[PDB]
Amino acid sequence: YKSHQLIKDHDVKWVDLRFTDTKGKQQHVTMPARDALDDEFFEAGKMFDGSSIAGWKGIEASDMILMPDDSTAVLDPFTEEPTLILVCDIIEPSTMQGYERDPRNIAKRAEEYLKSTGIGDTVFVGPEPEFFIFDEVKFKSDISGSMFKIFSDHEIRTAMCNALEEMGLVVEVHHHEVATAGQNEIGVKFNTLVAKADEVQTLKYCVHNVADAYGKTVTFMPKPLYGDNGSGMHVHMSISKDGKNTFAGEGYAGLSETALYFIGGIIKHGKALNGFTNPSTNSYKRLVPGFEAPVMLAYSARNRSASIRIPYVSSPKARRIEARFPDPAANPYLAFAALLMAGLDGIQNKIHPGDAADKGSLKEALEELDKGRAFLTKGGVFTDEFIDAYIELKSEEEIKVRTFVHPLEYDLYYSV
Amino acid sequence: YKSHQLIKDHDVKWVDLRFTDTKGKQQHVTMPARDALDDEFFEAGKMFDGSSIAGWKGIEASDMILMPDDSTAVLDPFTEEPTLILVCDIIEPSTMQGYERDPRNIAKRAEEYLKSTGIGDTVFVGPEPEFFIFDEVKFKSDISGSMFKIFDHEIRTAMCNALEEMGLVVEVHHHEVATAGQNEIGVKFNTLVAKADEVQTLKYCVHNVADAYGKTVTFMPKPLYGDNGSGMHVHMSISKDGKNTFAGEGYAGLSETALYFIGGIIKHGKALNGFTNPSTNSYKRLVPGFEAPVMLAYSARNRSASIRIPYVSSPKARRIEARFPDPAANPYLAFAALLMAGLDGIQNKIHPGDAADKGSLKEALEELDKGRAFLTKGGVFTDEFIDAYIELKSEEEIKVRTFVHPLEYDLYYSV
Amino acid sequence: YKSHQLIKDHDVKWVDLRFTDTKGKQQHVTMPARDALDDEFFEAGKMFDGSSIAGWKGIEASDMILMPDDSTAVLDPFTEEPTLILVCDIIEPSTMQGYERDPRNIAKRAEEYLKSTGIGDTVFVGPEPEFFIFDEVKFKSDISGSMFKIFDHEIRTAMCNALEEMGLVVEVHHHEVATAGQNEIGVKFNTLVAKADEVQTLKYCVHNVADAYGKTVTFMPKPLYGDNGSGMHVHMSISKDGKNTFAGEGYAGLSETALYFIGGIIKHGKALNGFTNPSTNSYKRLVPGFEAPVMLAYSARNRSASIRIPYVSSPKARRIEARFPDPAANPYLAFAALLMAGLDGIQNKIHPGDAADKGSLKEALEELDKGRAFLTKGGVFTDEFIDAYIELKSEEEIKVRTFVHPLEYDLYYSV
Repeated sequence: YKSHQLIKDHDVKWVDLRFTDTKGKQQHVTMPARDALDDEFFEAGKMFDGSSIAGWKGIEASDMILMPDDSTAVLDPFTEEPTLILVCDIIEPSTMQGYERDPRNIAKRAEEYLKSTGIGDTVFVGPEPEFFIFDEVKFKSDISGSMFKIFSDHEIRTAMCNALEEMGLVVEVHHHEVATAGQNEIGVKFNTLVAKADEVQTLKYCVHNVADAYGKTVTFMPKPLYGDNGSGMHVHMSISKDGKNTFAGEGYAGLSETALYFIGGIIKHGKALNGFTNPSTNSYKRLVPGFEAPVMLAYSARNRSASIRIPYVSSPKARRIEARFPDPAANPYLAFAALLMAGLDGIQNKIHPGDAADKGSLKEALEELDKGRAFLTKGGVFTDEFIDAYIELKSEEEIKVRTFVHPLEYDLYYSV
Repeated sequence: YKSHQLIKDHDVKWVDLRFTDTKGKQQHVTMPARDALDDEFFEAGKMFDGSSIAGWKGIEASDMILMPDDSTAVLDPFTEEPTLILVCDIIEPSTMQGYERDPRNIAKRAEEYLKSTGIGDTVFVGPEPEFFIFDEVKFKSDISGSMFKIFDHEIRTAMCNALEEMGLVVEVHHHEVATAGQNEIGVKFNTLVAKADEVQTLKYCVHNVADAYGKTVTFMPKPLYGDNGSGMHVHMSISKDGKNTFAGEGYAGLSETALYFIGGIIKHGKALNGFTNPSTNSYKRLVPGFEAPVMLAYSARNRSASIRIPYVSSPKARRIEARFPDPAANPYLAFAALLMAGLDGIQNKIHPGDAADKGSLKEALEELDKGRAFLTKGGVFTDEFIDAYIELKSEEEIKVRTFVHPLEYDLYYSV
Repeated sequence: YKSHQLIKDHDVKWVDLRFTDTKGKQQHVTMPARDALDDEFFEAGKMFDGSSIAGWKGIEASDMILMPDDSTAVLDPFTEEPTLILVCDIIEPSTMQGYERDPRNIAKRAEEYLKSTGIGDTVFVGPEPEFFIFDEVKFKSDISGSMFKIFDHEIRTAMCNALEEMGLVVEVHHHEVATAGQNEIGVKFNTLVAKADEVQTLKYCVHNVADAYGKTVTFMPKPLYGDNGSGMHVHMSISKDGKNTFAGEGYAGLSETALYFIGGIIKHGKALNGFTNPSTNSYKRLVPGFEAPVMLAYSARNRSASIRIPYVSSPKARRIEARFPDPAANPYLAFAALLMAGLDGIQNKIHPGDAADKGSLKEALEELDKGRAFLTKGGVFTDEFIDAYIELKSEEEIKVRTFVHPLEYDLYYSV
């Protein structure tokens, strides 16, 4: 196991286990390093009680065990004292199986389903999340009024890149001022589904910590400012079978019929996917015309308004599909799994996407998903027991947002 | 003796002797280390006068001797000068036995009673205390008005370091699992008396470190109205010659002995609140709508039950979990009362019934007054001590019930 | 109708209709006097919607009418414009009868029942309320804390003048009898319903005058911990055809009818607390060592008895004094309950026993729940009304009980 070498070499004192909840926050728990030396730590896990977490309320979650994944062990740079970071999974103490409501388990099941189907052997995915940097921000809500206010450089970007390197990510490019003041994006090398999903969390954590250390503030929300561009997360994806780029082929822009069926499935299930790729009321402020955001539910190689793009590449080895609509708020595991299952359904049904294009709301998306749930449960990757609770959470948030009264209403109607 | 060795190694100057009173506060005294070098110190104790203490008022307390327990000797981390720390018991100068009103003596007598009964050889118990951390707190009471007002790996790791230095075995450090400012620290379980001493030391260490960092820390069962309270789950089991007597076959692998234990605890539960929840604040926590238990029953899955059986990998780890106790309870007395209720259940083979599936301080005191029968069983408790304890606890109930509160002004001032 | 002549004499502009809710607060509405001139105003009342009021949340209360009582017409002293004040009763539009939950209707029904039973003819009642005067008061309750703080002939004469102008008959004015800030004004006795209305008018007058002079006045039973509370002594008597039926030969010159009345009151005292002490604050007053009574007995000299026989110079003035009630009680319901208890005592000839010589709101409510019998007797009270009242008071008690108070911080914060 990899953890033993690090512990012995750097006399680590504390071990920090981490895991993502349903909403996407990375909860963590600390313990001394004494009990991590024996292999029993990796052979039996540690006791845990997750009943208090939002998506896991119920009797079932009253007793659980955390199982570390030694593949992800690293050392913490920020802590003044040596500390070993590990990711973990949730295992049901009764059945020794991955918990139904665990997004990481769902992603692993999706990978296993693809492997069993045999259409390909692995899947490569790379996201491109943007973010915003500000000097100060305030917000408050109360039964007597609501307010939000915003107050607004190689050094900070270099520090961010250094921190990411020290984590162990392969940075490729850093952008700034590309579209509007305060917006930034850091490129990173692609990877397999689960590993990339894990890496996104580390990216967010390190960005937040560095921005705080420098006295600024950083936000990933889809649209913080009304009159400016939104923050997107494009997703590049491809499937590999024994080293062959299954998508690479002869046709429109060199896509194979397999890739075209993938696109067709994505198009067919696009409306339902918004429940996972845009799980916030803010997303649909971004998704509007007159801006860089995509509008038409179509695929293209040149049209900027299409939601699916075929990037140009020098070699067939690099042929990939690009989805534009997702947002940083989306949970990585669930978003990637939903996209993969939609594509696989399209491939299996050989749904022709049609001619290449040339020349909503959260409530609506949830309603569409509730009835379109058929394909997600295919193969036992997703389950209705989980989909229902997810829908309840998002519906509660939507109701809360919708019922409130907003300041613009006073301007529009107070005098009438 | 361990103390001789420690003093010789670290040229200690001062010795601190500590003991818990009836209310649950660690009183202590200090001496120069020069006198402790004589074995006569451990063979004869030191003169003491405890008549001033709340629960010991009377003729007897005017003359007592403190007997140190060398097994607990440790070194103080905080004191600038080297200091030794020891726990002590209270012995009557007339007849060399523990004073009737000493909770540690009561716990030791409970252990002896279990050993003599022979149902088992030893008992293992592990509590899970919980606490809140705040930045600033104010409160005041007077005839003219009353007021109260309330206002991060580094600090948690500092607490863990302090506990390790004092000699405990930390296992995990939770953080804001349920609500902001709530924390808990797991610790390796042990026997009854040792675990009680460990709980005392844990409280002392947490308070000292939180003060040193400029914060404040409290163990009150429910400091805030709108948030969850602070409980203390208690896991326990009985061992006989290395055999987990509770381990067996049946519901969740429980033995009939364990089931009778549950039945006894269920029967005597109402009386136990006088020891496990000895504060008016406890019954603010014990209400519906929160994580606190509500129904007096046992179940392995239903979290609303007051007794639970956590899953374990091996029968060797079979234990029983009680939910209702609170941090305010005196460790010695609470553990002794729970053990006695379980032992009575076993003795009378009281069947607990089907597993569940799908009050006030004055009331608790009244119930205890009538249910005192089992506690005095075997002579571990005495009616004299029970009466003194009930009388002492009555004052706080009366004072709280008779005082006027600000909410009343809001509700009735304009009427 | 007296309203016509009053309006013609003083060119009144507005008429203010007033009524009382279940909790005892006086709600009111206003309208132009132009409308009230025609008799149809008195014949048909005016449409009203009481659905929002606490005790009348039932669906039926969504459509009601107000019947003004010409007997209560008066002119408002305070208003700059001429204003005419009237009291009103709640009538069910469908049945043209008094609404089941109107305290004034309940009192009228009790009077009618007494008259029909033939035991007597009329009841004379004199209450003796008290109040406290302060310079300033502040109070606040929030998730983050709680707080409450408290900080001569002119004013007393002004209050007397205001009462006289509104038409009451002042008798005596006591100030600082035993403690600073406590005052009482005596007023002539009268019949039940009229006296009940007079009490509301007196409260309104006192509040308005205190506000005008810039101080604050409260009727709450117990505002300060270390000082005597405020209570309502109720003198009561029954007259039949001009004869004081209570006068007679016996202990302190009472008749057997009066003795049976007292016996009934003593027997049903526990249930009466639900109406004579409907506030948690009252049970802070009801404690030993202060002005409040303790023993549930009757005596002519023992001050601790809850029932007293005042010494009088003539049989005509023979009366019974009840000491336990408090100002927070709703006058209509309190008087009706006392009358019903006394009537039951007389009807069952319950002997009170020898004269004495030489709880909580929860308990009171649960006891009233069982004591429905003697109240529902005669049909004056209704089980639906009793259930709604108990629901309101229980909700209030729960709110008060399930809360944290500053005294708890001083007691248990470090524990």
